[PDB]
Amino acid sequence: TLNGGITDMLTELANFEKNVSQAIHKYNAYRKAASVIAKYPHKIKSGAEAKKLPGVGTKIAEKIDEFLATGKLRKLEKIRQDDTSSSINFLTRVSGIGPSAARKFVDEGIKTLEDLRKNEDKLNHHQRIGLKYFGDFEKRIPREEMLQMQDIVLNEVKKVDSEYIATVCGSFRRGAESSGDMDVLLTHPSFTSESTKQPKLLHQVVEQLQKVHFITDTLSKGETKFMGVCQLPSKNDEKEYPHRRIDIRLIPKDQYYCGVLYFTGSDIFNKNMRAHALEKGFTINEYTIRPLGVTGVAGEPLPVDSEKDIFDYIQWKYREPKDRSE
DNA sequence: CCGACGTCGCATCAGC
DNA sequence: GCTGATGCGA
DNA sequence: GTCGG
Ligand SMILES: Cc1cn([C@H]2C[C@H](O)[C@@H](COP(=O)(O)NP(=O)(O)OP(=O)(O)O)O2)c(=O)[nH]c1=O
Ligand SMILES: [Mn+2]
Ligand SMILES: [Mn+2]
Ligand code: NA
Ligand code: NA
Repeated sequence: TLNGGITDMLTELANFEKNVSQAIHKYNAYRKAASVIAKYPHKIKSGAEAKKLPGVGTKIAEKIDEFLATGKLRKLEKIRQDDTSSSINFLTRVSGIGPSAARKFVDEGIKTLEDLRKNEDKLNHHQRIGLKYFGDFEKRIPREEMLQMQDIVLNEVKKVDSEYIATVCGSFRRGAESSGDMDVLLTHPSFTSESTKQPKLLHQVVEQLQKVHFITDTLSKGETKFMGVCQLPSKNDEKEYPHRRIDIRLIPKDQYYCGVLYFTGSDIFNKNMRAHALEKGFTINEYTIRPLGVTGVAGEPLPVDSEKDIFDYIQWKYREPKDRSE
């Protein structure tokens, strides 16, 4: 938290450009700058010092100078005073509501948490559940709770088929002391890049986790990805645990390492790694790493037998999951 | 200066 | 219904 | 908004 005030300012600017301006690249420009300043191990004394970092240009340098001299940013101060901005920003915090839906609700006058509650018939399913657990969905999850949830998921998955391998990724695998949610990568021998010898592979798992009342709600559900809600059991007389977000991703067994790399994160780490792969002439997704031909068309999947091999191709020294928290 | 900015899964909709 | 775009999300 | 070419 050496430069917490600065990275907060940039994060807020990033949120504004995303939710209000709907300018996704500005949003990522601020996010990158916030990220690169975050891992910077010096208390930044001036915007020019910060400009030396890759991802910090003139406009941000000027804003960091204003922030360091006053403790505030006049651009952010106005944005806060704007009703439309403050309204749209708030609505996007509800899962299922993006910038588009948030702005549309404001046109109708639906702009508060109470407006949403009286207008439930105007929300889709995802948004309704997002409103339902709006309170719970902003609480963090302590690692102690993540360990409990992990115990249940891995065992419930073992109870359906002993060949299911489940791996908790995301910030948990990065060794975070707390997580925003739980992320589960899933592999079964029947599902490979060649064939899907058994249908409902993800469905059976989800079905099981619902049966024991772990999974309580579903935001979206397909053949390879589940997006929903989970909750820890509470002993007698204790206040219930908050409902938590859970993502489950079924990825082909032979493509485990590309999947586990992607799911481990962080989102910005994946961004910078895949952006570096392009400069190196490769393309990385959750499945394979493919070379780029003379044209720029993805070639055939190069062989991968560890997470490190992916780093080897793009000429990166291996970085442990805890060193990827960007 | 200026094109390019990771990559993909699911829900929802317009168009046929 | 299918296909492709869009919205929102991982 | 930033940056490599
Ligand atoms: C949202 C997002 C997800 N991911 C794939 C990798 C992110 O690290 C990851 C897990 O998603 P998450 O739980 O939404 N993000 P996190 O696990 O790094 O942070 P947290 O635990 O929710 O706070 O999933 C991306 O590659 N880019 C993204 O923008
Ligand atoms: Mn997570
Ligand atoms: Mn997640
Ligand atoms: Na810079
Ligand atoms: Na949202």
